[PDB]
Amino acid sequence: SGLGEAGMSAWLRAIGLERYEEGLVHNGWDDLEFLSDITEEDLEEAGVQDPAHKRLLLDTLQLSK
Repeated sequence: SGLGEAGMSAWLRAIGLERYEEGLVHNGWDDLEFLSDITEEDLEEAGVQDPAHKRLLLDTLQLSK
């Protein structure tokens, strides 16, 4: 019931920010489906309290849908 072992892994690779993966995965963003609705303030909840990091995710959203 789980053939992936990644989810948003390769997703963060498109922008080179997978380092924050575990940061959002251990908060409740492991689901790329839900992360697709993540807000700007939600990123800081996973440890993404950076400007270049906050603007990256938003761009990575529309990128890989």
